[PDB]
Amino acid sequence: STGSATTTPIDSLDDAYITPVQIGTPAQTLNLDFDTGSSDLWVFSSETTASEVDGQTIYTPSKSTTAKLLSGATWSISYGDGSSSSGDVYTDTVSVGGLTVTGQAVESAKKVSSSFTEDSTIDGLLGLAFSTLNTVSPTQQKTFFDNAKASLDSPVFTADLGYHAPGTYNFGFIDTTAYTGSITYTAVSTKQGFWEWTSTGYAVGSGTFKSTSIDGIADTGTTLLYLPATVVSAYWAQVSGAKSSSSVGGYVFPCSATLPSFTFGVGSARIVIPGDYIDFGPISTGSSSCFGGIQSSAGIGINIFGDVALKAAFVVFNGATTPTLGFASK
Ligand SMILES: CCOc1cccc(C(=N)N)c1
Ligand SMILES: CCOc1cccc(C(=N)N)c1
Repeated sequence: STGSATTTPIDSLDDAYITPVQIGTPAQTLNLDFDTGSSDLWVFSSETTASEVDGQTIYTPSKSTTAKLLSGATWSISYGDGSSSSGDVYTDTVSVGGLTVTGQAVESAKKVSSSFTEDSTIDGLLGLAFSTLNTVSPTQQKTFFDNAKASLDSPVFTADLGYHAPGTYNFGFIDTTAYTGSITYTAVSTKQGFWEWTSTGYAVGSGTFKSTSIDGIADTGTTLLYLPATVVSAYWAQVSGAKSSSSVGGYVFPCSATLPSFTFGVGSARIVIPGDYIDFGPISTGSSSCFGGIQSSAGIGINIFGDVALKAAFVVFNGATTPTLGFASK
């Protein structure tokens, strides 16, 4: 089997991407935030505290003839930006882009934190990291990909995120028309539960490539590119007037600037992030200070290749017995 679904930016800055997901019978379609950095599929629901729902589409398990309470199971997750959610668990039929999993754990939110409530465009998260990170207790549950894997034509999914445009998540096949050149594959460590890999270095604009190992995660659920402070300082030094602002929480730059590209290495291959992908717009409405898309990881503890990096590539998440990642230009 295969599946293919379009993923769409939630706003004009590509702050996140939403993908329609069918849950239950008859289907209830919710727009979920596919996260390769977490491993829970959770949704706003008829169980969510009413004051914490503001415009999201909810899953109502009582209206699904295939829903079953997973008795005794609870879940609770944090996103590292201060947000979190928790609740109980059902199993139900879940389909993405024509690919159907029966008995998928659907984690129903009883509580969500404010930044969830405040974003009406995100109806929940669909985790695509390794199932060892799933938070369901006392019986850990498998991700949608883990449940689908054995049925797929090939045990892979691909992320093809658009810059200020829709893109595609495919399951079970590699669309050879969706990228240019060849795909370069690189080793993955699953020891922390992430799609963790080592970039071979970077360049800023037309500058020389610096060969240096940068361990990090391929994370569709993170908006920005978080890299070591040395690398980030080297990038922003090429933007007149850019500075790290403690009050804003990262590097900002004059909105009048033209940003240089940023290249990262995948083995001997190179992925080029155009400068425009690094512009996250005014820090507040009407400001002439703009927020940068490359930020220091110093306060996190791992480097994260978030959407800023991934949207510059066609990315293969190869879930074979020994997982690997592939990157191609597009
Ligand atoms: C406490 C949450 O910490 C992280 C770290 C890295 C990735 C993610 C994620 N969900 N994409 C979350
Ligand atoms: C790692 C993904 O972290 C997310 C994703 C989507 C939304 C939010 C939020 N704060 N409302 C956080």
